[PDB]
This record gives sequence, structure tokens and C-alpha cells, in this order.
Amino acid sequence: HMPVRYFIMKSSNLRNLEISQQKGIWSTTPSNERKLNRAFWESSIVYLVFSVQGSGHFQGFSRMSSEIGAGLGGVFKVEWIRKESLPFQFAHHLLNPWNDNKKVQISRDGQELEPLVGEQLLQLWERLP
Repeated sequence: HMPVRYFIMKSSNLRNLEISQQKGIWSTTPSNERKLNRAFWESSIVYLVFSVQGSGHFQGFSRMSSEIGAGLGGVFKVEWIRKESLPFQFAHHLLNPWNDNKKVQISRDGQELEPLVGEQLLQLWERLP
């Protein structure tokens, strides 16, 4: 099995993203829930890169740290690694071959990143003050 897997998480608003960064939880659509549960069980690390739609930024990335279970439906534990915002221009050069070689910023919720492209994306956060 792949040791590390990378997924794009897309949020509709900044408010819920910042609550996630404080509380260490998230939830996604039921379309993604079984894909993510199996990546959690099969891989050593599941990385989740977050972006609010229409924000022009990635608002950080986390590790998936529990399975997915109204009433906080589908909530699961996340461990935030970097919370700083990364502008899209810094990642313009990264295309995802698993999504027709479109830019990683162009992504529906739950899109998986090819692992070598994912790691280049996470390393971009070392370029931030």
C-alpha cells in the first residue's frame, strides 16, 4: 500500500476552517467518507490540504487522525501541522496528473493528489515566514 496519501479538502467559508484549526476536527461529504476511511486504514499517513473556495489560498494542511463516524455528522479527528495561508501563486507550477494535469488549486472536494506532487506542495510551507 502507498505509505503516504494526499487529499484536497475544499471548504465553503473561512469560519468553519478556523474552527477546525482550533478544535482539531473536520467533516466531509458522504461521497468522500469511504475513500478517506480506507486511506486512513491502509496508509501510514493521510495528509489533508485545505482551501476555502474563492480565497486564492491554501489555509494549511493536517493529518487525518481518526476514522469518519446533523449532530456533528461525519466528524473525524485531524492534527493540524501548518495553519498559515499559502497563496495560490506559490503553487501555480504544480499540476496534478491524477486530475487531468490541472493546477492543484483547481480541485473538487476530496481530490487525491499524486504522492510526488503532494510532497512538493507541503514543502512550499517551509518557504513562508
